[PDB]
Amino acid sequence: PGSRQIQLWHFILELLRKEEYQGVIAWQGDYGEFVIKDPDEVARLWGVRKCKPQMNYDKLSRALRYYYNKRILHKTKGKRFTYKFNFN
DNA sequence: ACCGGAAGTG
DNA sequence: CACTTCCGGT
Repeated sequence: PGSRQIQLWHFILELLRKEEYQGVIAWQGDYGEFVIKDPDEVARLWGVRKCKPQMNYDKLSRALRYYYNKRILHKTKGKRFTYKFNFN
């Protein structure tokens, strides 16, 4: 059709614009910054969505680190599980 | 917890 | 490609 596979940063935003996932992941601090409150839950869902049952935060976080070079994401240093989108 | 290299997947 | 898997560092 024109369908690519579901990107992880698509999937993070999908969750982050839904109040029914605030317990798991939410916006915090500055503009574009977010926090994972339940790292193991996020990964489980990202495993469910990609039919990859052995997914976990170690593997998911690697995925996120590959976004640093690509200028989609980066880390907020000091704050745990706190990344921030590159909207500039 | 967080990093990044390296090989593997489809 | 866009991750997944694995794992040796700080």
